[PDB]
Amino acid sequence: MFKDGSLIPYLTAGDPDKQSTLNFLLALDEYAGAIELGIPFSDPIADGKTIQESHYRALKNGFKLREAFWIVKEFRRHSSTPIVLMTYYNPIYRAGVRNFLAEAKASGVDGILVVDLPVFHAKEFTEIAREEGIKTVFLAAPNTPDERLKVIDDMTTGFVYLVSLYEIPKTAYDLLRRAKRICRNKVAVGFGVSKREHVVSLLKEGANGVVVGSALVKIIGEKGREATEFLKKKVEELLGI
Repeated sequence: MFKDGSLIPYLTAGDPDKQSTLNFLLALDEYAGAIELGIPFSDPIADGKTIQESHYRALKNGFKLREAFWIVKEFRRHSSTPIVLMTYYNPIYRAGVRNFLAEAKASGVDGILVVDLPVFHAKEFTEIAREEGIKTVFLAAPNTPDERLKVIDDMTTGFVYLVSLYEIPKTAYDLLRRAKRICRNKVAVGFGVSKREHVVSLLKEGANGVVVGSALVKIIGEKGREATEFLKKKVEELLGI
């Protein structure tokens, strides 16, 4: 759902606050092919340390679920860049899948990624997502077998997101190689990129898109509301401008 060779920033909603998040998005938009906006959760057990700490900051500063929809709505007033909402199942489940997907679509969200979606709910979920007009994004880690990658690809309408278990490990490159051999959908990778050579290498190996999350959120946790300029400089470095 994004142009080939795209850089895809990931940011946690409400880190440090909802207004700063919006400011960050508007500043990175000109370099982004797509954007992943993460919804804070008290137990981000599938994320690395840097991202977990961002969820904690956002929640500590008093983030509210609906504020995520506010961010996207406001962003939609200035841009059409594809937005993928990333979230754990508890929030959506506790609010009602249909209700959630509907309001998400209403706000301007294009796709959704449910990190810990129970496998025996995937079918139902994909059904409703389609009905509500929301594209699905599913993730695959290095221990995902070829057979499962195929199933995931068949249920995916947005893109397949490849992530690392927790510079770039050979196991991550292996996952990408295998994925490009199986998936008809475009693939984006979130392998913990931090330098220009990472982006060059991953694109050369077939990644349609490269997500940049921890490298950006680390700056935010350090500069807070004043991270804007440093975020642009980091993306610029990764783009090799």
